Amino acid sequence: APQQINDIVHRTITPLIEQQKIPGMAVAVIYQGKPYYFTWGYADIAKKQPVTQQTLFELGSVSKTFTGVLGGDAIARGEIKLSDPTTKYWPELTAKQWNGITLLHLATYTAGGLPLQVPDEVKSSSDLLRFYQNWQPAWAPGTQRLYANSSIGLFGALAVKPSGLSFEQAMQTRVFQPLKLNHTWINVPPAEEKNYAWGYREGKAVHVSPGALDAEAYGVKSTIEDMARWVQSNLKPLDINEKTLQQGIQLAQSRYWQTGDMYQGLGWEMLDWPVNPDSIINGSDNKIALAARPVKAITPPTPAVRASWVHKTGATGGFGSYVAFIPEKELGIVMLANKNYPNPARVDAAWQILNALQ
Ligand SMILES: *[B]([O])([O])C1=[C]C([N+](=O)[O-])=[C][C]=[C]1
Repeated sequence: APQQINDIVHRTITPLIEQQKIPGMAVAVIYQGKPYYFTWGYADIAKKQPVTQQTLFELGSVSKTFTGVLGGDAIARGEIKLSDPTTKYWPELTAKQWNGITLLHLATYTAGGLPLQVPDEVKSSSDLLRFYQNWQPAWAPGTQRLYANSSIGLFGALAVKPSGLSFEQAMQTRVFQPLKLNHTWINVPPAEEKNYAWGYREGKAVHVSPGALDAEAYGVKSTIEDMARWVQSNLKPLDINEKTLQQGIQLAQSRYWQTGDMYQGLGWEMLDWPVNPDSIINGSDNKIALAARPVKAITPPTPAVRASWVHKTGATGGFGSYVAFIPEKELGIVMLANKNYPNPARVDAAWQILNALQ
């Protein structure tokens, strides 16, 4: 890697790993379309296994960007419409409160207060239906944004219904394979287990626990190499061969709502570039990223804007991830760690590196 990139990276990530006590980390910088990889520490502290370009990390909510694009591809295929009522895909949703709640509200967290987490008690499809049927909205649809797994999770489950394929099946065949993400999984197979890094929470080795709508909201596991291709694909969608996937990517980066100087896409979140580091950095803290915030609809949605800072944070009990890219500069970064450390720290490091490369 050019000495320039190599220096900016090590000068920034080294103290980060030290301050945050991160056991292992993988970083990919996409500069002028080409990726450069950096690895540090352990994937397994006990067995002294190093982090490599083949190590699998839990992406946590970065998975939502995959769900948004899969949803965007289904729209391009004409299988679903974001303007459709949710009941069109789940007729059993009889509760009257589901009246004017569209797939758009679900995908963008603007349904009216759906909870951040689906209760652990919800284990069956019947449990899920009861949960949603009994849910009492706090606000009218399209008025407030409340980051929620139960919102985008449902959007993912419903978006694949017409296709007759399971969520994992549709993700693999419509997104993973066409993009050559051959080491990206929802369920890591035995053959890949040895590359599955351990997450660390308070010194204990952990992996994400099974849960309702986990695949759809936070279940993807991937390597730094596949994540770099993921970013390349989102930077230059017009270079993707699949027509509907190319369109789906563009739809996920469109701006449907605005809150502060942040815009909500499908999974992805955007800000105008150049961007005030404080705007992102401070907005990341899980005290502002999860809170209730009024939204302004952008009617009609603005098509993917090249001059944007597109990103998404993700975390599970033992992993912390972050992705950010600027289409206009063909610049991007991916940071995967097996320790869930503060979001502001992630955004700060990402900004420093990316700002330095223009
Ligand atoms: B995402 O990482 O913000 C996220 C993830 C989970 N999870 O359990 O993995 C819950 C809420 C948000």
